[PDB]
Amino acid sequence: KLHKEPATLIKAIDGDTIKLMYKGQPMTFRLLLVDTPETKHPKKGVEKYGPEASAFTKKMLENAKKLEVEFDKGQRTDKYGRGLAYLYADGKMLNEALVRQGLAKVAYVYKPNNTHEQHLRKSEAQAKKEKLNIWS
Repeated sequence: KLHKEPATLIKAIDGDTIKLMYKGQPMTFRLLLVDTPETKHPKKGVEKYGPEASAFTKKMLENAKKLEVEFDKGQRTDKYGRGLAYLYADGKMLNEALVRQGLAKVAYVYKPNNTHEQHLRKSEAQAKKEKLNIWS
């Protein structure tokens, strides 16, 4: 089964890409199953809710007592060398929190890295129903 391991924040780059110390080395992590709006985007600069998502992630991680990374059952890195993972702050999944707040949408899903897909789509369906942020 999936398992959580400890990590240490280095810097949040934006809503869904975070630099962490993992196993003694700085690594960039990309959150599994979610896409936050871009703040860096080549074509457009900041997408709507980009800055909001980015500060949500930054605040949640910076104020955490403990951070943990959870790899899924498929590829653990993407072609850019980023770790692919679920991030937890004090036991709360960042990926879900963003979706639940309408600050991210559920990604394109690549089996078999899709263990928590059902749960996040249920939180996305609730954020839409509530018309939050991106769903506003």
